Amino acid sequence: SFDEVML
Amino acid sequence: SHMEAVQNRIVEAAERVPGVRGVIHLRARYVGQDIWADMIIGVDPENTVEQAHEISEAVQAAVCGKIRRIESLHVSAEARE
Amino acid sequence: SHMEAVQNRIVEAAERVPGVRGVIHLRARYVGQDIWADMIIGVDPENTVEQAHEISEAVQAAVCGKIRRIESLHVSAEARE
Amino acid sequence: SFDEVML
Repeated sequence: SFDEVML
Repeated sequence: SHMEAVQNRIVEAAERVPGVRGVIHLRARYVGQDIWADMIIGVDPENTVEQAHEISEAVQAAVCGKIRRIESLHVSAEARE
Repeated sequence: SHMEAVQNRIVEAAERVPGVRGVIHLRARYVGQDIWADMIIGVDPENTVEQAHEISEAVQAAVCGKIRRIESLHVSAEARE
Repeated sequence: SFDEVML
């Protein structure tokens, strides 16, 4: 996901 | 790392948009050869919420316009000065 | 190929310099992770040779300023229109 | 060289 990408 | 060069371009593109008082925060990541990024810009505390939204959308268009590998960019605004 | 993206940036940077009437020619190559490029710009045939030299130098500075991987850039000018 | 680079 986007939030998951942001790590 | 070639990510630093991309981050510089994002910051410099955002900073040329009227009403941007600096980039408060920027996180960028690669998803394959695309960039996904999340940014916070500073704005005049006395701007309206609607104006801050407009400046945000302007940054989104400008940054995406200049840096073609960006496929997702979220911009939010916070008061600065 | 990521060279196309760099070539677009060079062309667009040159074209924003006052007195540039298009990029006539551009050849770019990698030397390691640096770019070496040779460009011909169009200018007003009625400009002086000295003015064309000034516009060339302006392009060189602008393009190198925007595209940090460029380590050698030659710019020459030819009449256009 | 530069001219040689230009291929």
